[PDB]
Amino acid sequence: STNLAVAGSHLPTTQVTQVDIVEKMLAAPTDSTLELDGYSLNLGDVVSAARKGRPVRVKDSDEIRSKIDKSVEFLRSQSADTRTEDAISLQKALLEHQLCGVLPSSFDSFRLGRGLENSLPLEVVRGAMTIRVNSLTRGHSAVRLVVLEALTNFLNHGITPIVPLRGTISXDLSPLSYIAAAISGHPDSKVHVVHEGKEKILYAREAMALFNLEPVVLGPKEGLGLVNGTAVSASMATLALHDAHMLSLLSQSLTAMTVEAMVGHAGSFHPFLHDVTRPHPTQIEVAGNIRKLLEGSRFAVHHEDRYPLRTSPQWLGPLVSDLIHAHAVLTIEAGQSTTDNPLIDVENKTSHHGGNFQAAAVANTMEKTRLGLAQIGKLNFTQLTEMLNAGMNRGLPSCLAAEDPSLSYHCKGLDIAAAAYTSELGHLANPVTTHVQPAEMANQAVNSLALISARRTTESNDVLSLLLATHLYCVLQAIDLRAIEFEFKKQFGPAIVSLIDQHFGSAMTGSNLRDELVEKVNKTLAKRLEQTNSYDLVPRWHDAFSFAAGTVVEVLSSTSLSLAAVNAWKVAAAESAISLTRQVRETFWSAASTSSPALSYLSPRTQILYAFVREELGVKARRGDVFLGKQEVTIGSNVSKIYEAIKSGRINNVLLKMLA
Amino acid sequence: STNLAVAGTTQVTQVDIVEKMLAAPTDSTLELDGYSLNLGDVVSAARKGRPVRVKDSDEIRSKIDKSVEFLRSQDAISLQKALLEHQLCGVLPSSFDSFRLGRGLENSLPLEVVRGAMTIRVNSLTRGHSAVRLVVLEALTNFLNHGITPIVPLRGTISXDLSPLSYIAAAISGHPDSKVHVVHEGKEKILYAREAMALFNLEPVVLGPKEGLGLVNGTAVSASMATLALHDAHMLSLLSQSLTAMTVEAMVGHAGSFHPFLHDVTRPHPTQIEVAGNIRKLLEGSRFAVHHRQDRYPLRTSPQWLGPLVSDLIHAHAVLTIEAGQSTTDNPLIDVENKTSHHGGNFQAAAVANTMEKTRLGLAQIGKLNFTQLTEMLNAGMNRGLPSCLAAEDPSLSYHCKGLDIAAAAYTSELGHLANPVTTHVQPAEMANQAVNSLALISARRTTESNDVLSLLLATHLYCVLQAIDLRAIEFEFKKQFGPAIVSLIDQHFGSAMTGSNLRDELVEKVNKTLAKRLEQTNSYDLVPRWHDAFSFAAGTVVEVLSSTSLSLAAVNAWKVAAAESAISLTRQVRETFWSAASTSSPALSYLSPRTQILYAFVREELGVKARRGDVFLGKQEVTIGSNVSKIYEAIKSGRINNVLLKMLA
Amino acid sequence: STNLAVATQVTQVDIVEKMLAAPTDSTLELDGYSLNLGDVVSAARKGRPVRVKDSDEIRSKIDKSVEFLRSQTRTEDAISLQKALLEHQLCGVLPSSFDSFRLGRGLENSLPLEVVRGAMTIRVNSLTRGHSAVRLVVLEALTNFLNHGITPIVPLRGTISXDLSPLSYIAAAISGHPDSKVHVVHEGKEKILYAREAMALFNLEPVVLGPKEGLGLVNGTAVSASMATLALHDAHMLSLLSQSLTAMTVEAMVGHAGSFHPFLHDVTRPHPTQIEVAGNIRKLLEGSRFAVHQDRYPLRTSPQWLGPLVSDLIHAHAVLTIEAGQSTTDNPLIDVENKTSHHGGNFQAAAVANTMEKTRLGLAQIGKLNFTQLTEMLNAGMNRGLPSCLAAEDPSLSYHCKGLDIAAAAYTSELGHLANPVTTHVQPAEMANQAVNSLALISARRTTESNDVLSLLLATHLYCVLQAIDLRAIEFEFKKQFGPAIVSLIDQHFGSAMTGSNLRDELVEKVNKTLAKRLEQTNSYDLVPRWHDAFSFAAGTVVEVLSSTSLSLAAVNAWKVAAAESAISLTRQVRETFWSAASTSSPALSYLSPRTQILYAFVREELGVKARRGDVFLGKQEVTIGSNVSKIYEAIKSGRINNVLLKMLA
Repeated sequence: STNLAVAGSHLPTTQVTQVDIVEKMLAAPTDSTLELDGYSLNLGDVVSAARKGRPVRVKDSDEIRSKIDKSVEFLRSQSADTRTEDAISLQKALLEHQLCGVLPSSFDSFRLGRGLENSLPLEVVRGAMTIRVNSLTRGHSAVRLVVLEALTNFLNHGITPIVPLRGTISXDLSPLSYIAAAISGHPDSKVHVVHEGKEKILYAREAMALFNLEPVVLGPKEGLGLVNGTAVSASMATLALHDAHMLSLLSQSLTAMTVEAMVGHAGSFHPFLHDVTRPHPTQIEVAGNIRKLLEGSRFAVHHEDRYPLRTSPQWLGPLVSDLIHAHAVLTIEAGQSTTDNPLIDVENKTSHHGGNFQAAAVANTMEKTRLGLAQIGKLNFTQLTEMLNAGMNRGLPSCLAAEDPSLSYHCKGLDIAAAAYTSELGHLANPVTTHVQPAEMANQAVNSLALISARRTTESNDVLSLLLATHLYCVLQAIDLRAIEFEFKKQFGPAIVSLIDQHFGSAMTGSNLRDELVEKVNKTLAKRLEQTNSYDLVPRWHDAFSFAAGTVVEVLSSTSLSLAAVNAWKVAAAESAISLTRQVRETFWSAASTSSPALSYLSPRTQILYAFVREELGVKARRGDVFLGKQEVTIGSNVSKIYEAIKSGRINNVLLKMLA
Repeated sequence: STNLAVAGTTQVTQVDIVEKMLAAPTDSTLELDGYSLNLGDVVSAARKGRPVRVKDSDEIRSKIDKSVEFLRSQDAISLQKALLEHQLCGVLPSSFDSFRLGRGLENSLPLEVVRGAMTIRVNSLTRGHSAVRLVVLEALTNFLNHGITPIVPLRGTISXDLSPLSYIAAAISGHPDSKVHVVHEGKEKILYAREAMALFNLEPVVLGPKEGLGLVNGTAVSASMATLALHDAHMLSLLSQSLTAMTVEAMVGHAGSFHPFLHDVTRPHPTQIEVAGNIRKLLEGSRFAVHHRQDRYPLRTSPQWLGPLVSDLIHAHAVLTIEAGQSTTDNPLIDVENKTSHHGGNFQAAAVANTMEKTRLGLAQIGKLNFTQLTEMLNAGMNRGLPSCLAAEDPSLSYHCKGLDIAAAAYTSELGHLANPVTTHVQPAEMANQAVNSLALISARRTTESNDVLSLLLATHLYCVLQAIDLRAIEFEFKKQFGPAIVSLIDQHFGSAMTGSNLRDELVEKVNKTLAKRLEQTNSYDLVPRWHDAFSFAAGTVVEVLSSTSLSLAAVNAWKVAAAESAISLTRQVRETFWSAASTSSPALSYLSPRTQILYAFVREELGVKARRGDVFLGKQEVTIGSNVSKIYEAIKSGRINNVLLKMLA
Repeated sequence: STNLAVATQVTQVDIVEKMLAAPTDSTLELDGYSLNLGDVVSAARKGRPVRVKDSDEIRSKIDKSVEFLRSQTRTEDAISLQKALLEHQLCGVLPSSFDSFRLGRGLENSLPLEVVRGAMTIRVNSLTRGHSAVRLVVLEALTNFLNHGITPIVPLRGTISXDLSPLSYIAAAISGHPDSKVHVVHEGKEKILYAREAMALFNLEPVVLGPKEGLGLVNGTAVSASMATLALHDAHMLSLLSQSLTAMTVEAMVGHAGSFHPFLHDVTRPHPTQIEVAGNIRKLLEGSRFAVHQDRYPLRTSPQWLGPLVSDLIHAHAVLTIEAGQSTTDNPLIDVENKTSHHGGNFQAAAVANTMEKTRLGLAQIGKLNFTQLTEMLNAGMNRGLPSCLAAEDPSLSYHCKGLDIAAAAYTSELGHLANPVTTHVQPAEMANQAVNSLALISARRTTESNDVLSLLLATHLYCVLQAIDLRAIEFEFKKQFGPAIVSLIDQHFGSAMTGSNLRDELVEKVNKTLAKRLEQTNSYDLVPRWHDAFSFAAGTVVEVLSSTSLSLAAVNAWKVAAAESAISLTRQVRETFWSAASTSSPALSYLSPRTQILYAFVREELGVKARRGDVFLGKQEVTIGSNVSKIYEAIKSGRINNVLLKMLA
């Protein structure tokens, strides 16, 4: 509660990092019971309850039952018969106009893989029910414990009411009214449940009778004290932030891995450039994470780069600071705030009329986050597009094609997809909150529009997941293609000297030319090879040594070698390179993923992810159909596997393990 | 082709365009000739299953062969397989263990969009510019005609639309990983392309040289979804105009706002004239709308507000018929007659992206107009005397459309944020080789979402107006009996004291103006408190006009009470006869114009959604308001309401 | 540093107080770490003298960084690169001559003078950290320009905030480039002279950039940081004015000061800034005789609507002080102590653009909140009894603020459009080397415009709330005398017939009740009709309570006329005594809170903007409403209101 790791912070501060936060959340129990006491519920708890079917229950303690009883009792003392009679009517009337959202009318509209689009996702409504119960135990609304238990029972038995997707402007009555109608056994209330194997959608009553549950009878003001609030938009916002954090960390990881695949400089993350010269807390934090992932990497340079890599800390820094600030707002909103009205000050016999149902706080976190998500997207997109450009990837094959670029364009299609996702992310990033309409006959002239904003941010998390799944896929192919490059240099460096000595030397004897010749031939070779990375193997190498031969003509200018002698060497050298490269390739494709040469150069940290995608998810480097003479499983089928691992959360632990 | 009602100026209206479109056959086969296909046809083939095939005529077959031969006379199969290899990179679901109840195929493209895509694709390849053999075109029409639809990724195209079109070209060639959707013996299933071609005795095509590039090349996927989206945008535009007409009715507004002098004569913008005309036409005969004070902007500036959106919709139609029915968006293209190949950029779908951009803004504009009409009508202080939240009984325990008012606002907010342009977010795709790309498909998808959202909003507005006109009918049925009762009770209690004087007509005149003056700002009180309030004020004016009389305060008070009790009594009875008659003999049909009556019947009869009496009053929780609005929403998304709208405006 | 008030614990008021405490006389000494946002504003806008703090540690590490460079036709090839890197950066557009300078126009394509003075200050500050390797004689060149009032004329556009271009126009100026022009005031009368000319006038010597001096000098983001600071500064003022207007509106609306009670914030929704806002407003309302110690969202949800913005601003303050006061945004950067140079990206102004994006959005929300507060107050149907358009005389010939309500709407719409993000429009700059750029200056400019559009809105609100407060004061004075007059007239007309009954008390309670009930729906009538209408209705209840008395209809009518004529008579009287008194002795002073009275006085006395009686009523056309709103606006833009605000809230 006062740990900073479980509660983010406002203002920069170097006392709490995003990983500290992500660690806490992922440490939330899934088996143990979640006990709501109205003040200690944190975001990890909400996620665990909403997505990991964790058991929840109001904390067993008299203090809680006491305040809940003293509040009910207060709004009991306020003919007395008629004002109870009209109280019930007034709730019937509230539930009546509130149950007005659209949802499918039957099952004759449910096609395969379709059907519930206009329905709020199930995890969101479970998240809402958990937050609702938590705030009701504060004794500020005057609703009986047996009602809170009606909710906890639905939660523990897997009963999730079906609520409409649109309709609230987040001052979230309608959504909550559906929840209310479900536990009260409204006749037209349908819910979702998993009955011995398969999942169905029965009426409220019909589903409780399946578990021995009794619809609960409301009572005066018990209805207004239950639908009131903003638990639905807080729930979806929590889930979205949660995923946003993961995308953020996956982005920093992807940046380090891209540094390696690019043989970039780990020097742009040196603490002098951040901790000392531009002390923005999160910039320091981001620089530190990437600097940590790079330690021990034999792929990146450490001491003797384009913006997408060089300016990454100062580019993600501001986004992370906004996410940490959002996290401090959302914990206070989802675990300590009563968003109802009126609010009862029992120990003062008073009722306060205010506006804590105005979810601008939560709408605010979703606006920033959605924009931050577009920024992460631009960054990773540009890092990827540069890595796929042969004129910039510092020597990698044309489109990361393992074999001849003539009949292989491997990632070309993904370069276009990555541009399509980024574009979409941009349009999603415009603000929602500037489109506020004068609702309810001008009584609600200002409204937060939080749930709508959360929905948009949730879609951004989705598109960013496609973009980062595509980036991870590509950066992994690249790393293998570099590993193969390094295995080829290790042997060709010498082969160049052996040939130089074999063909010449006899003519260089007594001259002091062999060192000048070995150094100049290497330089012109590397100079030309850089802008030739899109040539087929055979022509690529005959081209390189043809330019090398031009150097020989100059340094050996006073020798007695014949043009035939040089051309002979040129042919031998190219033949050599060509053969040597085809052998190292076969060696790579013969080795199993567990013994990938790439493992010999990747830092200890980034190796963890390499393995996870190559071994656990079973996505392997692609050789190329036109080479294998067979059409293997599509690129898309493989990206989709990385994508599902992101959306499923399976990747979260491997991220945390490589940054801890 | 030359008909302005089939190919998008006062020489053609949106009604004409919609009429041609809804008149497309869904039974007879559609013969693709490469220059005749219109927007109606595409929809019919995409959504209605209407059979398609390339028009057998030799002239066509000749051009197709002469194109293919031209290429033969300038490895080849290796490049095609290389092309499909990198294009099959979209995200889809791994298996069927992620398919929960009602979910599953979200990252997949809608089946109707793909069928339309194959239809435009084929039509385009019959011009003999691509050089792809007829057998291939038929591989496509077969799939269509047998209900085979390839499962393609929803995202991954910047609409320069190779990726999706590569999923279609991998399905008719039986790619090993290609999946497709098909209805087999009642139920639906998704099985590998070869597995589905077997069950229909179909042969997986073998792509020859450059046939791969000729196939997967162009903007058929975007033009397809864009066409479906425009179609649905037209309907919403006409439904909005209808809602306007009905709203003016439930408001007892002026039909004079749509007089020809205000449009055809003073501000000659074609579509403004057009919209004013449509409404003036739906209002002819109405006893609700005044013919011969003031009306607010949502109704009075309606024509000059929708006019511009309409002109852009019409203009979008001209652009999309040319793009979907008379354009080959491939590259390279072959001249054949001049044995020349050309290199251009017809795959740059900027034309379709533009229609989708302005359409989406127009949909936001419509949403704002109808939302302001609705919210005004639900506002006690502005709805000209209609009951508080459109509650049939006492407003103290019934808030009928209060929630719906908030939902209208939510839908209108959503539409605003959707209206931002998508095309200003172009990225430097493919090593800066595609520095400028259209983003047409993405734009079309956003516009499709607006249509859906505007549909929720319009289904809500319609649910409300119907309830409003029924409430107004009641009021009318009441005034018919209470006008005389007032004069009767006035002659009973008074008149004996007015005898010989000239103040009876002055009294009746001032007591009617006092009531009307008060009843208008009291439409939120419960019945008995309301009437006693109304006559207590009226009592004040009698004290004045009968000032020289010899009446006693007890006398006037006795009249006031009697009058109020008579109003409460009458009102109760009129209400009771309304709920006793079947919607078929609703008093509303005696005041509704003959055209707006059509839509009234459709909803109350065919859809079966009736006026709501209450829930506290009936002592029973009936089908939720949401259940009824959803039925309307479904009638709109299904197209069922289209003919109804056409009958009204035609 | 370590104070928060300068960087829950710290509030916006604390922050604003520190900034306004910045010395505008005392020389501001730059040491590379102490510079704060208040300091920057003082140097940039108040002409405060600047100078590098004399210190051996400061000039030591500067010298040590220059000589580390020197140690590495090669001598002049270092100066040639400098002149080349200056040749291409001097590429923005400005007027080619003073022939295009019309009256009031001329420098639109130019960067604002205060923005460029702030940039030189921030630039000098970061150079004193010995990370760039720029001789002290160069820093002194810039501080001389600052201290002698010489300000380079730089292009408004051209930077994507990686801010080379504008910065190079400054470098050319202190180096005496032949084309470089500057602005300076020469013995009264401002002029634009060539850099050289100007330096002559003050005996200044143009610097001569050595090796790496140019690269170190034009590298960085001091221009963006500068405009952003100037904008955040004004944004803090505006949000405080917003909260003051909220309290004042609560008073004009006779609202409930209960919505700002600690239990509703400090206890139930513990958001730090929400508590803070609720506190400021609660603090402004203490002692008020207008607010009550049943309220729409604009006022009731005020703390939860403003809270989140204020938290963003405070976050932006922490970011900006670190960026402008203690950040080196050059590259490369030298680590003298270790004899190294690092290649990083501290020039990527993302942190700045970030604050400008959030602020622009919050400004839009402050706007919407005050526009809704204003529009409700000008709405006769919702302003709980205030005159039609805040007209001081009959509403039939006076619409006082009907024009301002439309304008407020116009400003609010503009702010909405301005609020969209700028940073999502990044283009692949310079070949592709600058693939990601911050666009900070552009974002800061848009934010500066929002500060200006919101200043128009709040100037309009403030004016209106002040006219409403006076109008409410007169209402209270009226009720003070009218209450007794009602009862007095009741006894005079019918006590003789109430004698021996227990009717008096019920009669007085009812008449008052109906007079209030009705009078709140007629605040748009013209006095004489308004009052006869109220008592006509009252006469209706007299008929009911005194139903058993022997009163004649004439006796009751007489009463009604006498009551109406005296209400009419009283109103005119209380009005005339209001307009006769001077602003210093206004009745509003009796009811206004001791703190809000402070802003009331400032506007009515210092600015001299009095309440308006009406042109038609005074038979004369006085200065226009606009001319007065303008004085309020100029008082806001000049910062003259800042101390007034601080005085109330502190």
